Amino acid sequence: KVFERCELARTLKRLGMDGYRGISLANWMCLAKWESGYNTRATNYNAGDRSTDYGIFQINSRYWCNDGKTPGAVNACHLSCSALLQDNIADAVACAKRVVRDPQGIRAWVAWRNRCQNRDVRQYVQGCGV
Ligand SMILES: CC(=O)N[C@@H]1[C@@H](O)[C@H](O)[C@@H](CO)O[C@@H]1O
Repeated sequence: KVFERCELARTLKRLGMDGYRGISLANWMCLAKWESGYNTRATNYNAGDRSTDYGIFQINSRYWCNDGKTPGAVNACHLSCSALLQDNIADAVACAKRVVRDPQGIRAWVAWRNRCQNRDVRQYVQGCGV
């Protein structure tokens, strides 16, 4: 599914993402916008290293989920990458929380560094009631 902006903001809030490990909801929204356009079924194959990015946060198979076809990969979220393609984003959120329990935090997604870091991200949650 493709979420509408404020629908996603409230969904993420109910799932406990506002301020998780210090990360504001607006940062999570900025991440989802630029990774996938709020699209839970999005996939991106990385021919360079044979990994694939999955779902609304475009979480990568080399480290975070298992798809069986990524060489020398691990599965730190202990999920099938299929779980990151559901309309219900609970599992994707659990995995995103696992990602940011590691040292880099939200910087684990390079797109966040390029599109959200040191930026005014307040627009992504304006009007959503969060
Ligand atoms: C949290 C996460 O999935 N990070 C991955 C990152 O580790 C990877 O090296 C990069 C390359 O496509 O894609 C994503 O940013």
